[PDB]
Amino acid sequence: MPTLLLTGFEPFHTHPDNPSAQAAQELHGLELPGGWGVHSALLPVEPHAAGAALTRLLSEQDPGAVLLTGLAAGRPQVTLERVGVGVMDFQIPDNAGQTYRDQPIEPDAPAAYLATLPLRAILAAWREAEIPGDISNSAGLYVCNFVLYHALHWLREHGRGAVPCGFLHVPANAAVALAVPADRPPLPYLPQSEITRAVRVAAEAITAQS
Amino acid sequence: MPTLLLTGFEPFHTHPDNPSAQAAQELHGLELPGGWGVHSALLPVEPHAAGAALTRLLSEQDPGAVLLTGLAAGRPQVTLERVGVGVMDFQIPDNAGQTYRDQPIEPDAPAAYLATLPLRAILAAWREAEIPGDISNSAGLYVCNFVLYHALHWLREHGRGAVPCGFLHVPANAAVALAVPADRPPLPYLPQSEITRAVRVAAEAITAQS
Amino acid sequence: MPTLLLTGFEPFHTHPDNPSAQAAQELHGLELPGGWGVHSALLPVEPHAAGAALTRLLSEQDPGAVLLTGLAAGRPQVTLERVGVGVMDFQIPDNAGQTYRDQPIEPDAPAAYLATLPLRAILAAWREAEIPGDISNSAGLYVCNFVLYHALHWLREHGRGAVPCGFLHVPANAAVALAVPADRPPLPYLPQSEITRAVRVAAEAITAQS
Amino acid sequence: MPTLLLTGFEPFHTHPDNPSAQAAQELHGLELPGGWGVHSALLPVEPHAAGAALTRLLSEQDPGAVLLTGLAAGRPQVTLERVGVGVMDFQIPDNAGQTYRDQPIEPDAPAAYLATLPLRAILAAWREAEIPGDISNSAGLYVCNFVLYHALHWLREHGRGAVPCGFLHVPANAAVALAVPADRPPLPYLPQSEITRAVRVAAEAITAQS
Repeated sequence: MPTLLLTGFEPFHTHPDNPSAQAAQELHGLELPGGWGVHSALLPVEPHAAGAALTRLLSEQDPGAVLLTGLAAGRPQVTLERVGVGVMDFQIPDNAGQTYRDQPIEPDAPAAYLATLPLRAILAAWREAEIPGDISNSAGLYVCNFVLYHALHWLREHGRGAVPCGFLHVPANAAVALAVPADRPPLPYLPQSEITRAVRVAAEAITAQS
Repeated sequence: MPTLLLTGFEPFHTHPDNPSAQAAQELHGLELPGGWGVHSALLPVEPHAAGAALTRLLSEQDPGAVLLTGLAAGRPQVTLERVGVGVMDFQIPDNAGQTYRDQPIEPDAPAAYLATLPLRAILAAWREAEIPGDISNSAGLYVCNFVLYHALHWLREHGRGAVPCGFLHVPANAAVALAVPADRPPLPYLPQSEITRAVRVAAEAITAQS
Repeated sequence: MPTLLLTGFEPFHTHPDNPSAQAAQELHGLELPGGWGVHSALLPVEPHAAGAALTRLLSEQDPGAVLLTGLAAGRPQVTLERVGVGVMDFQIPDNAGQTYRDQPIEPDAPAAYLATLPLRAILAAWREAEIPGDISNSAGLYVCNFVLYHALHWLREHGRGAVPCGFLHVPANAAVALAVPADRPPLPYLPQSEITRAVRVAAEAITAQS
Repeated sequence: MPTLLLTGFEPFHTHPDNPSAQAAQELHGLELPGGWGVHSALLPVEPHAAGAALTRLLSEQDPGAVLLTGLAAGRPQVTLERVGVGVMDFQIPDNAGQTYRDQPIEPDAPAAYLATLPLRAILAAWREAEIPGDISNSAGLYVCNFVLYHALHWLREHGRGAVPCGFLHVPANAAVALAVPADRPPLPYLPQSEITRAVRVAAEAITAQS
């Protein structure tokens, strides 16, 4: 019965693909040690619909741990977000064409929530699997940071602050790098098999700790 | 009688110079339009002594606004920190040779404080002065972030949450860039005169807004 | 009578300004030690017209040294080009809207020409003036590299291979950095006064050596 | 009977591994469609021994095409070098602890040689295989560039200028990225399987064109 909720995002901006969606799709139903199972879902790149869908998932799936994933095109290695900040500030439109500027996510809620995943255990599991990675201390202020803040806040407000919950940003895959215009700098990337394996290793470390 | 407290840091790591120290030194005593005066101080690159020195400054000077500055070697343009995070995590030792790993700054305090400077007013004043700049959403977790969190927390706990307070990270100056080893990538830099002028423009925008 | 020919380029692409043009304009007529004078000219960002104009300048001005300058938006520090390659390969159109792909500049001419400026003397003069800088080993294959190859070839073919000749790429100035779209990474930049001073220091080192 | 000579380099600097060595080792003896076979060798990261070993290989194997490979720690994607420059200028010591400063490789030889591989055919084959990549216009001036210049010069001087010959720089693999010190910026990297596959695809495109 213990469920790890794994989310990814749909493609956005000029990206034809989203490696976080591909990773979540491949890992859905994965049996992890200790009776744990992965339940995957895809979130839209739009904060209002994504929050609504994530609230339903958190309520209906009642997960023992939450691993939110997303694309960070430009980063060379998988990273774990240390903190979700309660602000929406979009450098590019979301998939509804909307932008927010210095917008508080919630009136009268914390300025931030620290991720509650076992960060150092994941890093060590990654290194053990020969996967380079690190902790990131800003998730941006786009939809990825939004769902990290949204999940941590919902969990805390429903007395489930003990449920380990965090964010895993993944590099571009080959498809994302190949779609970059010729006049722009080339992107660091990883084969999707590498990205999916990093998300799997992280999922396995989370449930082993929990 | 209204005082803008302006701080910089001493040199650290392999840096022979700190442009934030040079800027604070040059701007000390600057008369600003609203009857405001700059009061400058230099902080050590060590969290305990820096916090102790900053508390004394906040207490003794009772400033109408607080502008903390520091070096961000590698950034190309002046930036304003949006958020101070209540964690110390040092990638390099401080000037006492100490490191911290995932250390909370304060038990039973907020995970973060948002800066209360007029961020968009400063950006606009910078642009008017032909200075490129932006908002940063992570100050790191070294001593610069520490004093941002510390100042915002002290102000809040002493009923002075309304005092605008934030952090301005500055690029390397020429001296910092010239000291980079020949095998390492070259640093973006600005002449100290450009750095100091950006700090001045920001201070002027802060007090104009009050 | 000894003349240092100093060239810059007009604005191109999305750049409103070109710091190499501003530097050449400010330094025109500068008297250097040993009877040397700077003669400046502005070249169009189009290889056919630029080569024609540079040939006329080389023929008519009969310079004792040639310092070609241009913008390298993205580089943090002034650099000296070590080599001009005999190929035109444009990642962006020139100012006539033209592109070239793997195009040899000259049939049956050298694959490249090494710059003949006193590279290490300039670097040392820069460091003496507290200016960070280095040698670059690719000028790109756009119009800047083209005029470097064109000048070195013309000089060699007219028995003037001994005339020191090279290329100085300069960072963005403030105007170039300010015009970058908000969704793109920020550019390293230098105040124009810093750029112009670096070109001046280089010009002074060249003629002092010659 | 037609032989593609494939070379890689031993580990150097602080790198525990060299993905170019791993790729050449795995691909040795590969049968290619046109009756072509890969012959692999590993070169030392030292110009004199590397040149001596490469001359012997060019002489003894008499290859129909030459693919030189090496590590470019920091680049995000495989690249093809357009040009080898006749200069040694080492930012780090070679494996004998030696450095060169502005050193011509050969007196009375061309300043550079353009690579004679079918560059656009390789790029297209890479893209078909979903591998991001590009042409590079500087190989550096370390030992990789040296062997590119050396091979192109030897071939030309022995009447074998028609033999397609060039350089393929590869990103860090996981092992190289994992060995980066914690205080330094993280490296873009690729799994060795991705690197080796890119080298294979390039070799296949070279021999398909002949």
